[PDB]
Amino acid sequence: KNIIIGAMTALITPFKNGKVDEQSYARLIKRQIENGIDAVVPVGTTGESATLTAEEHRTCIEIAVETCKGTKVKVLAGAGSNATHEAVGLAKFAKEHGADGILSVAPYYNKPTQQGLYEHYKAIAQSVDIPVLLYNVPGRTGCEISTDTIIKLFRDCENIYGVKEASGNIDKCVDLLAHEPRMMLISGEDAINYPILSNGGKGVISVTSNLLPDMISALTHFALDENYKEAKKINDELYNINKILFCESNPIPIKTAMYLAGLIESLEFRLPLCSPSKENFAKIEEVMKKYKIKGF
Amino acid sequence: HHHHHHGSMDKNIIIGAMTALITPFKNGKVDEQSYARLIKRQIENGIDAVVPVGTTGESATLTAEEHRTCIEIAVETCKGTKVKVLAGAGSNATHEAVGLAKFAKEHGADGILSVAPYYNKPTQQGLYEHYKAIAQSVDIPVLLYNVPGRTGCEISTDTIIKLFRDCENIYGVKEASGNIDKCVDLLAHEPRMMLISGEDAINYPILSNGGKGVISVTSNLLPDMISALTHFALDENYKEAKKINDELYNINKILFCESNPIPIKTAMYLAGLIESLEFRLPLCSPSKENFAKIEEVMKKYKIKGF
Amino acid sequence: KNIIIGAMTALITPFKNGKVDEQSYARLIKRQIENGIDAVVPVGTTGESATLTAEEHRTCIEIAVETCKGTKVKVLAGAGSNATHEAVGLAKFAKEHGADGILSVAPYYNKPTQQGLYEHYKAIAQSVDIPVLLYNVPGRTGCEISTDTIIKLFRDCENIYGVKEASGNIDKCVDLLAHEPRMMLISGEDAINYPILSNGGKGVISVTSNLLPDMISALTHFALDENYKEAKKINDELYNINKILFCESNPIPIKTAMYLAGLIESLEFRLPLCSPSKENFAKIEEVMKKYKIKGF
Amino acid sequence: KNIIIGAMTALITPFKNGKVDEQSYARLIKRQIENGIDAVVPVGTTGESATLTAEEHRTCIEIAVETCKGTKVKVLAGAGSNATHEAVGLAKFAKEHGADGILSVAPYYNKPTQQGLYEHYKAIAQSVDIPVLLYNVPGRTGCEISTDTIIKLFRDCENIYGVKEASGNIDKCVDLLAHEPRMMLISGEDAINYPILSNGGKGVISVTSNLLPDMISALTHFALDENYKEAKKINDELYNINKILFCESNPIPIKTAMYLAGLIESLEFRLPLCSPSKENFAKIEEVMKKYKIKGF
Ligand SMILES: NCCCC[C@@](N)(CC[C@](N)(CCCCN)C(=O)O)C(=O)O
Ligand SMILES: NCCCC[C@@](N)(CC[C@](N)(CCCCN)C(=O)O)C(=O)O
Repeated sequence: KNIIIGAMTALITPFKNGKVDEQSYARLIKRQIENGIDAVVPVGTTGESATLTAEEHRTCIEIAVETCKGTKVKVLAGAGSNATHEAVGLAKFAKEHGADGILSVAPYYNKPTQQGLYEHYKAIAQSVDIPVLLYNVPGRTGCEISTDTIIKLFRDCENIYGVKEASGNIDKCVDLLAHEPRMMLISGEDAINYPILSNGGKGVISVTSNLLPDMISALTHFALDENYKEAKKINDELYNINKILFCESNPIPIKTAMYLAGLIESLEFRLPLCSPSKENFAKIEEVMKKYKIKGF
Repeated sequence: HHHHHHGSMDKNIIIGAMTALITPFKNGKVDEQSYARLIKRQIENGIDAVVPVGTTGESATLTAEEHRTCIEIAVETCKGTKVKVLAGAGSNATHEAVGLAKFAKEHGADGILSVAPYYNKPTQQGLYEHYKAIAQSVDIPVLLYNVPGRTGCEISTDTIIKLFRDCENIYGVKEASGNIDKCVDLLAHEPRMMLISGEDAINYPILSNGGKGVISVTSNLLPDMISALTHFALDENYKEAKKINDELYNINKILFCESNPIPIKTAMYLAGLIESLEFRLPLCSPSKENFAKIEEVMKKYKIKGF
Repeated sequence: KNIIIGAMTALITPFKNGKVDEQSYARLIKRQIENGIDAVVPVGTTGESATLTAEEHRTCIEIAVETCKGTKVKVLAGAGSNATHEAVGLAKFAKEHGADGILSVAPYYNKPTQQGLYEHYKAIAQSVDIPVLLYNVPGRTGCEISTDTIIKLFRDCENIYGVKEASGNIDKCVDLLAHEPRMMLISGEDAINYPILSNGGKGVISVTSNLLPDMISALTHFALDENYKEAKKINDELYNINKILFCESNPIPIKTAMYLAGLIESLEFRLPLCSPSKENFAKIEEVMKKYKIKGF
Repeated sequence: KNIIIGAMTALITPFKNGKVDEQSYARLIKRQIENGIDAVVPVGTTGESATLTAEEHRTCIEIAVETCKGTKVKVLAGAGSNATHEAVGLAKFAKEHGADGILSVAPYYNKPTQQGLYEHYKAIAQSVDIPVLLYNVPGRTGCEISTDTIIKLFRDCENIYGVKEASGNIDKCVDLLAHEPRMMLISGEDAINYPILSNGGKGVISVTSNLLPDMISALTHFALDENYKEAKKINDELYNINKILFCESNPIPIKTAMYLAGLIESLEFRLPLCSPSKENFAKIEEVMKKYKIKGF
């Protein structure tokens, strides 16, 4: 199985007067590349996929692809949808425009069954010839892709090689790798990056890496090298920032942090997302002071 | 300028018995003739409003144009009747929700249902700005829709009440949260709003506490019974409304043995009201067992034809 | 079926120098009797059953029975336990010492199965010849008596006549009365007293009635006569106090309120229960100022 | 800080004609000692603490202490209660009768506040001079000991040296050891034994070790010696039995499994606990066949 593993960053999408700041986007990706990241995930949840247009979604995948040219860094394009026909079209674009693989979030809102989830992902996997990573985040979607369903998709579909789990369920992470140790389990929750990696997980899709790419990449590579003592040391140091980056719904805190660090020019979201409370803004600023934030 | 005293300034409302319309498919396309036929069946069985392209209508898997087409069919079919059209117009992107509201307004809908943004989990402040933008975009009634099990977020009582008091067009909320405490909270602190049952099994408890209508899944199959229940309750004939609610519990529950609208479309097919049991992925046919369970609960109810 | 229904009070247990204030106990009960209450529940959750000795538990039931003699007010003695042998002994005491019935909470902590709950409650019901009201409160016990189990127990055991629900699950309350309308559904959550009664519930077991017995009494009796407009008005008026009385775990707020009203002489709990926060202490007092509190 | 760590067993309590089978109790403990176990926990949740009398509770601690005398295996006696006066009395007994330390579950059912939990545990720790391990299991108690409270108790009370966590919250376990790395985090959920140990947890209080003490022992010692690959190997191998041992509420499956393995004479519980369903009985049997069960 072709895989995409290692330290990965769920890229924020910087806005400038209600438009994608395409130049800042490429600059932010180069900063990720130059700080040891193994792959970038354009237009995921952290990238405000929901409020980007179809064309903007496609533009950011192209910017990510162009910027990682000449490096080893892969582009795991965000291509999920709660409509299978739409998710299939997004997978096909990502394949045809140079993405190395796709991240495909479990359908949100319409609550498909396990059978429907199976057919949803089978259709996506059959549409392309590049790796496909499932993404389970029941707190956001309202559904869950069961261990059995994930394992069936991994065994039945060539392209499906693992899952990004954001479910606060280390039991499930044992369950998955105990019954299908060949799959690539990817942490989708920064605070528990090390426990997932120490159980045989092979990478992270990180929010924190947007702000501290060197530390997340170092954490991941230590674990992948079975230096669990050094990996845990960074996970412990990062807990305070890992937690505060979710004091409000992601990506509200991480964008606040990127703005406070001078890495984006404006603290701009698209509704229904918004600036955090003044109190949480202040709390984010204070936590940041304990970490060394790389510039450009 | 903006002000905080809209609670008692005349609000156009859409209340009573309402149906979350299923969207029939035929060879992967919207069966538009069946759609209108189903709406006429609702009109002829005492329903007060229809909700095109909501959750039960598989809004998520319809194209933007199909979404718009079904609103137009709903509007056209309800012309000349007493039945209003509460068009599904929500989105988790505010830009998109605003455009959907504007379409519904410009194409004859009487109001819009606007579900809380799903998946991206806005804050209470974000939800406030989201609905303020929508309400300021059109001049037709806006019913908020809270269903946290599907969206991942909840519109708090405080936020709902703030929206009712701050925005002229926001007149109430459709609650699907299994939270009768919240329904007390809402109407005890802002009794002027229209609380709408979004959970068929608890239609009567919500109505008996001052709720003013239902947006029903069961009404797809049994429109006469849901409309009778609602009108009894609105007339304070709580004995007769509760009697129907209790009788409807078995079908009300089985219609969610799998994720709505999978069972209701199954039931509509078994009753001969739609010609094919067709969904759009990721939605699909139910299991055998649940198919049999739905068929078997249906045997207890008298299903009106066309 | 012999039943105990109507407006009922989960009595607080006042302490005085670490011992049960037996005179204040009787005085509080008389206050309930004189303000329209139909039954009292001695030594339930609100009475801090967990920290009373067997002798204090038994002493408090005797005080309730003695105080309601010659009145229309019944004693629904708290007699549950997570050990069936203990619950049987507790039921037998209440019967042999004049209680009109028993409330028996579902076993807490040890999480019996539905079969276990059935055998647990059958043993209790067969041990006595007085009514047995089940008590479902999953947030506290960690278990739930399913609708099927409650209905089976109601149909299989003569003396089991209903259930006190504290589960915030109005769907379940429809479920219960739609499929077994003969049972007595009792509200165990003050804020939703009216919704449960308006659906055919026949009483409440109230925390708020400790402080405002006349108001919970009028609410219940209005509703039982299908004067739903008057009952809903009191339920709506009571929401603020009904909610603040759970700003910390009951009975911490209600005992605080009883102390603030001068109805008990000490704000004394037994550990692990404790005084509320000073902030919540002030919040309870402010909510109370909006309500008409009867004296002795 | 005096500590009790390593591989520990929450001992089942076998019954014989409605009484504690005291001879089987000692033999089962002797089996644990002979398979590398570091300590035994008499009369915990798995030992049906809720339905034993005070004298049976006291008898089993004495049997545990006597049987581990002359060996290096310690006795961490179950001594919790939801009444602080009771929890102090049980702690005092355990010290006074030779236990090496006490496990004290968070008060169940009465839902103390964090302030109440602090005062509850402070009272327990001050009553004895032996180590005190907190036990957090919110699914059973209805309350949670917050990370702040655990750390505060650890820092303020000499005897409180850690916590046994049964909360399916690996985030909280990172939180605990990142902010207070000196405490002893003990796994209370067998399926996630390895992830908790690999993050710096120092032991387990196991249900599975009742049946497979050699495997749970090896798992813990592999991890404590930083052979994470071998510890993960047994954890993955043990998942099926770890999961099936909770298909019904613990200790219903483990006692069933011990009976099916011929390690106890009867499949006897105390109500409200009961035999499993025939289906789950069959499921436990089936899963067991894949594992090598040590005899006597
Ligand atoms: N990420 C780029 C496109 C965003 C589209 C959408 N906001 C909603 C997707 C949709 N299926 C659109 C249906 C249009 C009719 N309401 C949905 O709203 O569920 C999403 O995928 O979250
Ligand atoms: N209700 C009046 C007496 C209170 C008894 C007890 N505190 C403890 C009940 C008990 N079964 C006692 C077991 C003794 C061994 N720990 C329990 O704690 O589970 C409770 O039921 O909450």
